[PDB]
Amino acid sequence: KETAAAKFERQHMDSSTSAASSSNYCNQMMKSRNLTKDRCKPVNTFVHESLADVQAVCSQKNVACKNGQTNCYQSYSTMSITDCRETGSSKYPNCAYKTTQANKHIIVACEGNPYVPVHFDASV
Ligand SMILES: Nc1c[nH]c(=O)[nH]c1=O
Repeated sequence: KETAAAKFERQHMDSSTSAASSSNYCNQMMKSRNLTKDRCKPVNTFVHESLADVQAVCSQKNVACKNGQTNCYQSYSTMSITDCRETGSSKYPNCAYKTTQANKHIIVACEGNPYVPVHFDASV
């Protein structure tokens, strides 16, 4: 039964590319990572850094989570990410996404032993 940490990796890690490959990046990735299985997940972010670098964020700048919990952390450096956002025209099961590359600080929630990312909270 997929752990929270594995789920974070599936939903949010893509070290294989350095930045939104193409205009159809999100279309392919949202599907291949099984984020369009039961619905069109409206919004999702992929991080293009090493797993080590992203895991390291859990020991970086402690900030409040959007839900009010205290276990969020913001990266000291900007990281290469891609946001995926469902287009107005998107209709399940043909989930359509706008692919946007950027370089931003990430905020993740971390839990467990080992203390690792289990939720992507925001980019800033
Ligand atoms: N706010 C967010 C929630 N979840 C994501 O994957 N990306 C975001 O930017």
